[PDB]
Amino acid sequence: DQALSFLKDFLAGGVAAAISKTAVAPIERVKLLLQVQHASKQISAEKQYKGIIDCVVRIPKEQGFLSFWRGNLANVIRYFPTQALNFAFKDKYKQIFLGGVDRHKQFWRYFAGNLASGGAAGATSLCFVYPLDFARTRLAADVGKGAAQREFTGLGNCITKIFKSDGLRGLYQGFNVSVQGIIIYRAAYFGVYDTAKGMLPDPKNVHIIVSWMIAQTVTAVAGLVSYPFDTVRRRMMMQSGRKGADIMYTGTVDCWRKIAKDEGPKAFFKGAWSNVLRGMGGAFVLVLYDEI
Ligand SMILES: C=C1[C@@H]2CC[C@H]3[C@]4(C)C[C@H](O[C@H]5O[C@H](CO)[C@@H](OS(=O)(=O)O)[C@H](OS(=O)(=O)O)[C@H]5OC(=O)CC(C)C)CC(C(=O)O)(C(=O)O)[C@H]4CC[C@]3(C2)[C@H]1O
Ligand SMILES: CCCCCCCCCCCC(=O)NCCC[N+](C)(C)[O-]
Repeated sequence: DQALSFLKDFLAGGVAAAISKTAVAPIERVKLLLQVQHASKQISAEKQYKGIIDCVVRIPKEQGFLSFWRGNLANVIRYFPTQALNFAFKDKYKQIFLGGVDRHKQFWRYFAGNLASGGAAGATSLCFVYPLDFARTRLAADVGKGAAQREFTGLGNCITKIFKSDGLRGLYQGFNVSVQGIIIYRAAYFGVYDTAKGMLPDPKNVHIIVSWMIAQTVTAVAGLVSYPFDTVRRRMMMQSGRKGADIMYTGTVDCWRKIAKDEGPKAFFKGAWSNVLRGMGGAFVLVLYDEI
C-alpha cells in the first residue's frame, strides 16, 4: 500500500513509455508528414515526400538528423497527466458502464459497456492532454530548416502561438473525430482479439513469439480500421492558425468530404503503413526495454 511503491511504479511506467515512443519517433514523424503534408503551408505539392524512404533520406539533410524527434517532447510528457487522470476516472467508468453485467450471459451489453468505458476514459483524459497531441502533430509537420524558418520552435511556443490566434478551440481541433476513433479502435481491437483467441490459440501454450506476433497483429488491424478517423483528426489539427479563405476544412464532415473528393478514398490511409511499423517497433522496444 506504500505510497512510495505506487510512485515508483508510476514513474517506471512513465520511463518505459518515454523510451519506446522516443525510440519510434522518427518513423512516427514520417507517418505524420505523409498523413498531413497535403494540409501543410510550407510543403508545395512539388516538394511533398514521395514516401517513407524518400522521407527518411530527406529530413536529415533538409532539417537535421535531430529533427526526426521534432515534437517528441509531448510524447514523453503525456503519460503522466494521462495516467494521473485514469487513476481517478478509469475504474469508475468501468463500474458505471459494466457494474452488474454478466460477461458470459450478456455478451453485447458487456461489449457496449466496454466501448463506452474506454470511450469515456479516453475523452476525459483528452480533455486535458489533447493540446499535447495537437502540438506533437503541428511540430512534427513543421519542416522549417532552421529557427528562422520554423513554424513553431517548440512545445510551449506551438501551444501559446496557436492559443493567441485561435484561443482554446485551436488547441482542440479534431477532438470529436478522435473520440469516435477511440471507440472504433477499441471495437476493432476487442472484436478481432476475441475472434482470434477462439481460432488458433487454445489456452495459450504456444511460444512467446507467436503469442507476441498475434498481439501485434491485433494492434495493427485495429489501427488500420480506425486510421481514416486519425487522418481527418490530424488534418483538422492542421487548420489551427489559419484564417479566412485559408481554411481548408470548415468542419469534420467537410474534412471527410474534401479528402475524399480532392485526394481520393485511398488518401485516408496516407502514412498508414508507416503507422503499422511505428506500432510494431514501439512494442518491440518495450520488450527490449523490460529485458534490461
Ligand atoms: C482516430 C484515432 C485513431 C484510433 C484511436 C486513437 C488511439 C489508437 C487510442 C489509444 O489507446 C487507448 O486504447 C487502449 C486499447 O484499447 C487503452 O488501453 S486499455 O484501457 O488498457 O484497454 C488505452 O487506455 S489507457 O487506459 O491506457 O489510457 C487507451 O488510451 C487512451 O484513452 C489514451 C488518451 C491519451 C486518449 C491511445 C493512442 C495509441 O496510439 O495507442 C495513443 O495516443 O497513445 C491513440 C492514437 C490516436 C488515435 C488513432 C486517434 O487519433
Ligand atoms: C476485422 C476486420 C473487419 C474489416 C475492416 C475493414 C476496414 C476498412 C477501413 C474502413 C475505414 C472506416 O472505418 N471508415 C468509416 C467511414 C465513416 N464516415 C462515413 C462517417 O466517415
